[PDB]
Amino acid sequence: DVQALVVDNGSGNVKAGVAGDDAPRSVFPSIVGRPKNPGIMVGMEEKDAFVGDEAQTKRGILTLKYPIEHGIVTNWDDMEKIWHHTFYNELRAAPEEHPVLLTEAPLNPKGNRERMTQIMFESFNVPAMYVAIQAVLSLYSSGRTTGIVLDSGDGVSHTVPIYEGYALPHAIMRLDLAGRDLTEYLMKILHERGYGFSTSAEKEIVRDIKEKLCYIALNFDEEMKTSEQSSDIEKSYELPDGNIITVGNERFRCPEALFQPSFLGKEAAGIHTTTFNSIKKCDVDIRKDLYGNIVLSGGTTMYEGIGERLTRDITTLAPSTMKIKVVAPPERKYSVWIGGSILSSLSTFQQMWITKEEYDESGPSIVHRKCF
Amino acid sequence: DVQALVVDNGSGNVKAGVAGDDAPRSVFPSIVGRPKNPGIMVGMEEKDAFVGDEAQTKRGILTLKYPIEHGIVTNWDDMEKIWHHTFYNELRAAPEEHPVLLTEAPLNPKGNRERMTQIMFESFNVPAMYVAIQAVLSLYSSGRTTGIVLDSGDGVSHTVPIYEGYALPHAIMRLDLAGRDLTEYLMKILHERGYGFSTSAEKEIVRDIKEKLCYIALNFDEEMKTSEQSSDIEKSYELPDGNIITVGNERFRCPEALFQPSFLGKEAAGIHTTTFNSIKKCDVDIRKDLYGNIVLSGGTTMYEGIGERLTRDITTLAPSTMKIKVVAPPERKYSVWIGGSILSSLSTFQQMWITKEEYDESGPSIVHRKCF
Amino acid sequence: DVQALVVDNGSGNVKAGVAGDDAPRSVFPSIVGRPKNPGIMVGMEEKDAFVGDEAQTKRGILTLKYPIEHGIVTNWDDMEKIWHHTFYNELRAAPEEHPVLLTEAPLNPKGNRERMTQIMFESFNVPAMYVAIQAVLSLYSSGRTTGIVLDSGDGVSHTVPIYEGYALPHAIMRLDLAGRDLTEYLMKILHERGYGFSTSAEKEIVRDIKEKLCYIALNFDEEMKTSEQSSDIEKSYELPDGNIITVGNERFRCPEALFQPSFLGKEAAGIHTTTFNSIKKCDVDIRKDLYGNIVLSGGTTMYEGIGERLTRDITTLAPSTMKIKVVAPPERKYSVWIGGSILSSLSTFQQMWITKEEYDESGPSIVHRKCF
Amino acid sequence: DVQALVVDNGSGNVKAGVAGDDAPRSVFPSIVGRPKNPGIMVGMEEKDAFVGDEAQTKRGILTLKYPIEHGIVTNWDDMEKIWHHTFYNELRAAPEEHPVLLTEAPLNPKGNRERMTQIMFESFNVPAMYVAIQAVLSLYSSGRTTGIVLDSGDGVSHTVPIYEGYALPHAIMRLDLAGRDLTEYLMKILHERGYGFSTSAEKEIVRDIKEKLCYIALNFDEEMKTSEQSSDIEKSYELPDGNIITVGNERFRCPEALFQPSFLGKEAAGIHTTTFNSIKKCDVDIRKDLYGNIVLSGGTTMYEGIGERLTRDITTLAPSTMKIKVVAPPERKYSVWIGGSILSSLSTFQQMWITKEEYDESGPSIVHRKCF
Amino acid sequence: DVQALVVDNGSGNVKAGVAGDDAPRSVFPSIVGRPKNPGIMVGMEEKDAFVGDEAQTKRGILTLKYPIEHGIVTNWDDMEKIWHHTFYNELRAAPEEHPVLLTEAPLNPKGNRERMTQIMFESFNVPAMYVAIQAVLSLYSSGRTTGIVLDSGDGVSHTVPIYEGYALPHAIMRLDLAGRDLTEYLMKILHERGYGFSTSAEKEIVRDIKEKLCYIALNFDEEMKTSEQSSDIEKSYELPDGNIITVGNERFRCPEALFQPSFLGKEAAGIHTTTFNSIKKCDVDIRKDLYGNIVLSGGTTMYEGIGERLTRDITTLAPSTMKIKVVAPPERKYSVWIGGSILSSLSTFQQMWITKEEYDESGPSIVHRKCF
Ligand SMILES: C/C1=C\[C@H](C)C[C@H](C)OC(=O)C[C@H](c2ccc(O)cc2)NC(=O)[C@@H](Cc2c(Br)[nH]c3ccccc23)N(C)C(=O)[C@H](C)NC(=O)[C@@H](C)C1
Ligand SMILES: Nc1ncnc2c1ncn2[C@@H]1O[C@H](COP(=O)(O)OP(=O)(O)O)[C@@H](O)[C@H]1O
Ligand SMILES: Nc1ncnc2c1ncn2[C@@H]1O[C@H](COP(=O)(O)OP(=O)(O)O)[C@@H](O)[C@H]1O
Ligand SMILES: Nc1ncnc2c1ncn2[C@@H]1O[C@H](COP(=O)(O)OP(=O)(O)O)[C@@H](O)[C@H]1O
Ligand SMILES: Nc1ncnc2c1ncn2[C@@H]1O[C@H](COP(=O)(O)OP(=O)(O)O)[C@@H](O)[C@H]1O
Ligand SMILES: Nc1ncnc2c1ncn2[C@@H]1O[C@H](COP(=O)(O)OP(=O)(O)O)[C@@H](O)[C@H]1O
Ligand SMILES: [Mg+2]
Ligand SMILES: [Mg+2]
Ligand SMILES: [Mg+2]
Ligand SMILES: [Mg+2]
Ligand SMILES: [Mg+2]
Repeated sequence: DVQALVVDNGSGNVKAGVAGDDAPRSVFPSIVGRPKNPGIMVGMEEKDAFVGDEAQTKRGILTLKYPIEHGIVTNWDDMEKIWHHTFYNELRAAPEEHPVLLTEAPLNPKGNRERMTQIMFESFNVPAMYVAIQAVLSLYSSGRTTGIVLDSGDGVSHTVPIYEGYALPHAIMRLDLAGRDLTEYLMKILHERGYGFSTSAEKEIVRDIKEKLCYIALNFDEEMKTSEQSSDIEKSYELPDGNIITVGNERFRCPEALFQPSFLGKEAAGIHTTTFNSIKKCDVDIRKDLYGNIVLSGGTTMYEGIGERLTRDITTLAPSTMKIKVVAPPERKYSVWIGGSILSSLSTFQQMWITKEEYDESGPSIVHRKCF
Repeated sequence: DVQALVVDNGSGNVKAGVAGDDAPRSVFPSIVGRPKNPGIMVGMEEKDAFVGDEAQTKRGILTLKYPIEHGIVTNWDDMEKIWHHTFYNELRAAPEEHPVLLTEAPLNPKGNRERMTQIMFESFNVPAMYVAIQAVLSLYSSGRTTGIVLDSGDGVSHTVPIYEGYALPHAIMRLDLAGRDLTEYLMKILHERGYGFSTSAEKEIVRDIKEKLCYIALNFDEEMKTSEQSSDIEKSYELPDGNIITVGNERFRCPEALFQPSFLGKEAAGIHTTTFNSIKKCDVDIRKDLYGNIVLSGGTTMYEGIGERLTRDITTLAPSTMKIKVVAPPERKYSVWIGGSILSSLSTFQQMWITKEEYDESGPSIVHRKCF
Repeated sequence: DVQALVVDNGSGNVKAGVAGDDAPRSVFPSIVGRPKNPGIMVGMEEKDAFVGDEAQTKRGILTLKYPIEHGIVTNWDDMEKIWHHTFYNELRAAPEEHPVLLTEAPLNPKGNRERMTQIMFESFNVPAMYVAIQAVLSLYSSGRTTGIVLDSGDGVSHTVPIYEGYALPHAIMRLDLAGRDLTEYLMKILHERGYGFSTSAEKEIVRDIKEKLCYIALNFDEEMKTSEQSSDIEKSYELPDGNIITVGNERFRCPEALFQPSFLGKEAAGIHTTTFNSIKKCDVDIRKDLYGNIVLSGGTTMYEGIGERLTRDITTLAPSTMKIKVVAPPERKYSVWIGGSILSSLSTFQQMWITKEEYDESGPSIVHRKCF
Repeated sequence: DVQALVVDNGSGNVKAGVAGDDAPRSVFPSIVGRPKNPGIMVGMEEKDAFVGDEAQTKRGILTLKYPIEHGIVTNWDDMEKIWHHTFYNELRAAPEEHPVLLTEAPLNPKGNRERMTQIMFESFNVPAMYVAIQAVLSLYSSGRTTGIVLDSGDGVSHTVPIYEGYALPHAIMRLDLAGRDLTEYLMKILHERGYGFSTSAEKEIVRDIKEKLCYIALNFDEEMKTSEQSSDIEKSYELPDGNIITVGNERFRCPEALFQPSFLGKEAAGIHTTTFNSIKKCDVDIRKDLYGNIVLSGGTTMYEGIGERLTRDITTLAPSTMKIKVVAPPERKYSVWIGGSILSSLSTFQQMWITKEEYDESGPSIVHRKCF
Repeated sequence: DVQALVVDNGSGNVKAGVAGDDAPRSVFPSIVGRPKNPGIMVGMEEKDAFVGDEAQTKRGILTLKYPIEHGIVTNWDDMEKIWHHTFYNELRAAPEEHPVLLTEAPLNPKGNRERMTQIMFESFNVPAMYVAIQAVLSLYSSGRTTGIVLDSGDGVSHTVPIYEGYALPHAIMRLDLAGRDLTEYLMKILHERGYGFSTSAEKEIVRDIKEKLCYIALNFDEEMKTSEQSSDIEKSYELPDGNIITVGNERFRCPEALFQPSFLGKEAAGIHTTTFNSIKKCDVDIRKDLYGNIVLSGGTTMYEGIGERLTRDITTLAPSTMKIKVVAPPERKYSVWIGGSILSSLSTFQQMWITKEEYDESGPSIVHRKCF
């Protein structure tokens, strides 16, 4: 039949493509930029707002804003611009002719889903629609039916355990601590070396510093003493204007906040304790199979050395006779989109779409009893 | 001739096979499981209910229920599922071509037999049928014609005396105290060490703890005083998730309730007093031969040290010049099935089958005239 | 003789006072708080831990922890702080010159009693001591000698039937589901309207929302269909910082989990089914008098409309000719303490105390011989 | 006793004195002037550099430079001259006999504070030393233990919330926009009337014009229309050589950049939004007491009409039931020095000084361990 | 439609022409001359004032005055004479039939623009008018949309950065040091060789000496030693009356005041430091494109060797990995006029003219609304 469009709306990036492929076609940041200075050259291309990668190339004269925060849309006018840009400029496919599969985080407010369905049916005029959960799609991509998925992107961290294809909804955990908080913490602790970043366009520089120079230590208190002894911890970075900076402790002190959220001033547990508590809220007869298939998903799980640290911590938390195995596949930054592409092409799935007739009959509230 | 199918329906397990063998082919628990969570992975096998060993393998997501309680069927819709599973999946033999031999406990209501015969003739379309008493089949298996059989399984304890092939029906006794009450009592007294079991799937763990660590003391008070002296009474057990527990007095305090039913809050005599009272309701000229052949059968008689305790107690109750002998054969957990297999293959038994013609002529009430 | 001190140690609150009064003098929460930030103003009070009502007043800079969970002490060092605070700051009475009466839930582990007795004799140097069951003190307060008490506080729900002063210990039931689970369930389902509570200090706000806006419906399904029709179900609440929230279905969906524990993901029966099963494990001659004196006790029974719902459900379960009567007295939140005050002042009770001489002679194990 | 010396080093002025007084003795500008012309009269007193008030009296033949910019020292050789002038010419007290208390802004680089400690111990040979935060001293002076202090001087604007004596370090915010930027902006917008200021001495003249004629409007957009109607907005000013200038809109357009930083071309939020965002990063249970005590401190908060404007803006941002109270006391240009004088005289403080022995033992890095 | 008249009013010269050409038609000095002696020959022409090139031919009997100084008009009666001469004698085109495009320096007083618009609408009766910035027209002429323009003529030096067609107004810098100051400095230092010029007509001779014999050194301190070693530096010049003078160091000491304004007794930075500071006030993401398109404009940039010196100095100031490229076009003395001619002929520009109707409606203050 006709192929579907798979759109993964994250807090940081937008992953989009066509169902049946092995990778998404379009990946661009979810930002909307507006000029802060006046234009004076007659004959230029005057535009009110810039979207996506165009806002990244000319961020020097723009103010940057994210419409999504912690998985929740906070500005629907900019979200609609981003979706228009995705449909007509990046994929170049009419949404009136394809069914659209969307994603969302668990334990979200219901108005988010309802507004999403309403916009998709009344603004873009799609034939069919569906909203899935991101970690479930990650497990679809993994190829298994039993495991606990740890998903961490830019806004939300969450764990979802599943056994033999059955959901354990009372065991779902959610943590509002992700890559954006780590970028802000790094920007804050860079002030100790004498480096100041304040604006929106310098936050994009700090994020690249983080993605290029940060790693996870196997034991924090020992690295805090081994690095203080020599200078082989220090690395250099060249700014867009030719200046050079050097970073030391900040390379591993920044992602340590995933395991000790009190560096940020948050009364919350790390990701290892959250995964352990999510496993312990399941029945005693299924914990043995969850300990062996801990699955990593998202961009924030791509630090160097995260699997060994997680294995060591959960091994310390768990009994001595269990076998803990964390699986960190390559290309796990796109596993949600890959799982959604796999799901939307099954022959048994073609009866779960929300169609235009059911929407005209019942309104936007049907998403609560058809998509879960 | 055409061989028969022998089906021993217990409260706890099903024993099935073909007449002429020395052991039953299929032994599985008599449970029906139903999922309590929603299934979310598209492409899975969506079953409504699980039966037998499959319900035991995935009990972590299921609610377990027994259709038989105290030898009486309390849910016929699930009993029909269990019988279908027994005929078509375990034995893989058409019941339309073999006569079926069923079992039952003595002193049961008549509606049980009538519903059983009606289902066997109208749902499975058997050619012939028969319902026997379990303790009599146990003596068929023993190879003797004189003795008193003490049968104890999961729901019912009963004694039946027989003298040279003749029934003594006024001396049959029945006790509603068996392995399931002992499992519940162990689960109740485990709270003293700080262990809490509540669900249907944890009861199956408590039952295995009981079958692996419990034993019968020769003298209860001296054992209670001796165990308090040292720690050589304590054993260890590993839970399905790697945790370790330790049990002490509970090892012999749990099956002591077979002899002192007041631990459970019941006004009833132990099994030794019941066997004695059953012997004493016989004629004075027969008691000498019953004292010398006391036969044990069933799963609840498999405790270590039960024969010596029973011999000691009955010797104390009986006159000094009688010779008490308890016989506990190995494989006494299948002696009912073995005796039924023996009975269904005798050449003189082939005229006692209830035929389809007699059923169509008189209805399901013929079970009271052709069986006893 | 000298008066006694009555201390009711619950999971949520401490009730303390002197024997002979009609109400306890000190009621404060059972919490220990520790600062999570550094103190910088020189000249301030440097306290390491805050107990009781002082931890509630400054919960903004503290992490709150409960030392008791499900009626079982999990941190004895904090329990010792709470008892010190109770004896020296609230009542201001020397425990060296008063006998102390403590309480406990039924079916607890034995170490919980032994450690309590050891602390009371070795740390506070009391002359005498006693440990009683709470649901029995509730009936002492009721003034009767026959009835079944349903006690429900913050940690444990339990029922105890008693007939003319005689215990029926084989019919005691226990359910690990109380007000704290309902607070957590309300906090979980508030996410649907867009409200996020995560820390220990926000849990204390959710608990107050529950105690101010929740009620029990007579029929759940008709209420779910009726509330969806209009907006007269919605109520407003003002947060400590001036924000306003509004709640709908959550008002009666939260306490419905007392009757349908599957909302929480638990395989267990409601309180009505548990009371019925507790009455049915008694003798047929005593059930008629238990159906007529169902007594309510505890904080979780203070919901508006619980007596009528319980009467309706137990009427549906019981035979048609029985007269079911639920008695819900005012001031039933202090009935355990009132019953203890009554018991400790009887002249016949003055020989049941555990004295210092017996403890020095036999150790902490005497609590299993002199108490029950 | 031996009293301490309290030295408040700002970007604009030096405040110095002796601990125990109610006002600082010496207040002079933090400038170092050098002659730009040759000296020709034989017999004059030749000097290489002029410091403090002498550089202001003869600024006609000098080039003026500030060694401190945005709270960070950019030229240590001139900082040493200023400290020598402060110790030997203004206070006339040997630093070898008194302990010295210094100040600093929050979120500064560490090398700044380390150089301060090193110079104070190796150049001036002090017995003891300490470095505090300015906004905390302002609250010491205010006499409270709860509030948020908005400090604004010549280089840095910062807010620090404090509750019941406890620091909330994750909610500290820093803004690089203060009086010097306002002086430069007024100098830039005076070109519209035809007045041109370029040099350092003319910059001092412009700063004096700003301190004498500028004020804050309650509503900017209405003030821009009311002033365009008449000429009652215009004031006159006499230059050092007898010329007369007149200023209009610039009286309230210049300090409006504190609330709209885009007049300067900065992507940053005003002081009202910064105070609000600093309050909102605290816990919900603490905000009510911070709204009620907002403390102003520094020279840049001395504009007429700042309290009413700040109250109106924060009222607009906050919920309608909160009570916002801004407190702006007289002498708030010296409140940092007064708070430091109070702190350095407490008896409980005499164990927090960094001593010469600890410095010889550990080096300059002990300031990160003993100070915060 | 009708073509426009482009008039570039500099401090030194007037550039005029018609829109659509590649070079201006009329270039004459902006001078007004009045006779200082009596005319005695009867029959001569009795003029009261001479304008333009005629005042240059007979400067021997005239006093010469400039009406414009540092970009500001200081005598409007002579300005009207110069404009009348430009319109009726040089171009010979009626201003009543053509729209007029004027130019101005940035950061000028507003009365200048207002008086220009008033005179153009009330004295010459133009249909439309517009006032542009000179440095922006230079970039219009260069053909780019990104760069920083260094414009230096006779009165003012200024730098304007532009990125992708957007203005950066907070980074505009202005320096009151240009060719006229260099002429006065050369006239002053020529006194060392024995040459004395005092009058206006001799200042016009010193300007020609400067334009014919001055050049910029690559390194000043080394030229001051290399030239001291020989006479190859000496050049000769013939005065209007036949005398011969010779110049040495003055050839490169005179234009060295552009890079060291302290030769003139001025507290200001050179042009290289001013350009660097104007680049550093832009955002870090833009500086890379401004370093590579530094554009020169005006007559004071026509010295031999200025591009290499500017490149060397900016390279020394900038980081080592940036690529600095100064572009010095031939015919850069008319690039402002060429850019204005290009601008006034675009089809999109024909709606930005200030027309007679808007002026009659709003007065001369509309120049602040329609021109930026
Ligand atoms: C990091 C960057 C450039 C850098 C200048 C690149 C170079 C290579 O680093 C230095 O030169 C280190 C030096 C420094 C100064 C003192 C010291 O003991 C150690 C280092 N730091 C400085 O000059 C500080 C002073 C400062 C201002 Br004002 N407010 C701040 C707020 C917090 C912290 C410090 C400050 N400074 C000018 C900045 O941060 C500026 C605003 N930052 C940028 O433009 C960003 C976009 C790129
Ligand atoms: N190599 C890397 N190492 C560490 N973090 C990374 C890396 N690459 C991306 N990230 C972080 O991952 C986040 C984006 O992950 P993604 O899963 O695409 O976000 P979302 O799905 O929420 O849009 C960014 O905040 C970025 O900082
Ligand atoms: N080794 C053992 N020791 C003690 N009890 C056992 C043992 N094996 C099984 N049982 C008990 O015997 C019961 C099953 O006995 P069985 O004869 O199968 O009963 P039924 O015929 O009613 O199914 C179970 O309740 C189990 O607890
Ligand atoms: N008015 C009320 N309505 C409903 N629940 C209440 C009310 N008051 C208190 N509760 C609940 O009762 C619990 C405390 O009950 P209580 O029996 O005093 O505690 P404890 O378990 O310590 O004895 C708390 O969890 C609280 O949520
Ligand atoms: N009356 C006033 N009104 C407005 N601003 C003032 C006034 N007096 C001083 N200022 C400004 O305060 C600044 C110095 O304040 P202060 O806080 O003492 O400086 P520092 O940053 O050195 O502590 C100067 O920039 C000055 O412009
Ligand atoms: N070849 C040259 N070399 C150096 N300076 C020159 C040269 N030609 C003209 N100038 C200087 O340029 C100035 C006039 O330049 P111009 O840009 O036309 O002035 P404006 O635009 O201000 O009218 C005069 O002061 C003159 O000294
Ligand atoms: Mg994602
Ligand atoms: Mg059996
Ligand atoms: Mg209680
Ligand atoms: Mg200050
Ligand atoms: Mg010019």
